[PDB]
This record gives sequence, C-alpha cells and structure tokens, in this order.
Amino acid sequence: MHVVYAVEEVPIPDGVKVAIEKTGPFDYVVKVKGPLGELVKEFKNTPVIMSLSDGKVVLEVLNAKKREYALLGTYKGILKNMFLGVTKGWRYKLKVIYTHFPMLVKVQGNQLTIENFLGRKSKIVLEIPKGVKVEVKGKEDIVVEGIDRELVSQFAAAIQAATELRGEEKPSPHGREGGLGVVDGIYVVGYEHVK
RNA sequence: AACGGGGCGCCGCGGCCUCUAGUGUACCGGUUGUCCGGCAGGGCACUGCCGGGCAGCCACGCCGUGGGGGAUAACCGCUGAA
Ligand SMILES: [Mg+2]
Ligand SMILES: [Mg+2]
Ligand SMILES: [Mg+2]
Ligand SMILES: [Mg+2]
Repeated sequence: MHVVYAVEEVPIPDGVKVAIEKTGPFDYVVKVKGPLGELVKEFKNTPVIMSLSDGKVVLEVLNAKKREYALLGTYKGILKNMFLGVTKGWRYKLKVIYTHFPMLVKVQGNQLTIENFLGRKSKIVLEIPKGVKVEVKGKEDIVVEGIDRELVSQFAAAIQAATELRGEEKPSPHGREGGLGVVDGIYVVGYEHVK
C-alpha cells in the first residue's frame, strides 16, 4: 500500500546526545554519546528522513510504498538499541556444553580460545573486536559486554558457530535409537543490560 | 572415527646431465675368409663380426613444482521492521 506521510519519533534519554549528520544526498551518520561510551551508526541511501526535534529524533517518509514505509519502524528499533547501549550496555551470556571432553575456554589478550572441543588437537581462535569485552566465568559460562548491540550480538554468534561443525565433520544430533546425540558446544542463552 | 601435527608417494608440468642406464659407424682392442710375397700395416665382407667406450644426446636417472587475499554460489547467522 502507498503512503503519503508517515512519522516515527524516538525519545532520547537523559545524558544521551545525538548528532544526526548528512553525508550525501540520502546518506546519514548518527553519533550517540552516553555515560558508557560513544556509538556511531551509518544509514546509507535511505528514503527515511532523520531530524532532531527538541530532545527527539524524528523519522518521516514521503511518497512511500510498503518497502520504504517499514524502514521507519526498523530505524526506531536501531536508534533505541544505540540509546540503551550507551546508557545500560549489553551483556550476552553463553553456556558451554560438553559430553566427554571438557572445553577449556580462556581469554588471552584480545584472542578467545577453546581447547579439547570433542577432543580435537586443533584450537579455535577468535579475534575479539574493539569495544567488546569477553570474560570466562566458571568453566561453563561466557559473557560478552559492550555498548553496540550489533557488535556484541555478532561476536556472540561467532562463538556459537565456532563449535558447530559442517560437512562430514558434523556429528549426529540424535544418538542410537532416538536418544540425544553428541551435542557439545557453546550456545547463546540470552542477553541483558550491563546496568 | 574426526580436527590438528609429522613423513612420503603416484599422475601432470617445467628444467638438468653429477650419478646409473641406453647410444655413441669419434676412438681402442679381439677375431673370421680372402687379396696386398710373409711379419707389420691395410682393402673388402655396406662398422665383416664381437667387446669396451669420451664428449654430446637422452630416461629407465636427478631437480623444482605454494599458500594467501577479495567478491561470491548453495546456504548458515546477527540486528530488524513491515
Ligand atoms: Mg658398440
Ligand atoms: Mg698380419
Ligand atoms: Mg679390392
Ligand atoms: Mg666397410
């Protein structure tokens, strides 16, 4: 369905400064400064109009179809996430699961390593991005903290995908006669705010 | 069973001749029948035949022959509205 005018307003929280800048004919750059840090996002080639109105960020479209109109609600979700990112932070929690070979997980500098995954002599090594803090709690839990939800969630997804083999290395999920198979790995259990 | 680690091949490609092998009517030796009077030396038997064999060529011999980056496919995920 066609749309003539649509509008979405996002409420800026206390202590959070937003700078919406135009870097092209339809290109934006949004910098969000908070107590927890500074977030910078790009919105390139967008029909959505971004503007600041007295403590609010204004999103509007004009002559918009369904494809363009749904980008108002998407950008409200993104902008809210960046506000919470610099006011409360994000914490993604992972649980380590194994059956016979315990998975020695350690954080060495900016590298994350996992040992003995299924007894493999090989090592899993993941570079930790800047602005992402990785900690190993106990032997069984991992927490990723940061102010960017996309960057924290992306790294937490790459840890889980590390312990998921593909091709002919993939073990059977179910055991003999329908039982639980060899399911060992690191799984994202959920997310939370640092504060 | 697997990942990861170490070692080597086969097929192909590109070179090389130190070794080994082949050839080597350059060369050296042995020997048959006959002719040059005999010895010596030699012609011919289409290198007469047999053995060895430098160089050159050559393989049946030796040498080299890799990992990475990007955008991607099938697809797997993050965030994420309509
Ligand atoms: Mg000969
Ligand atoms: Mg004589
Ligand atoms: Mg004569
Ligand atoms: Mg002759």
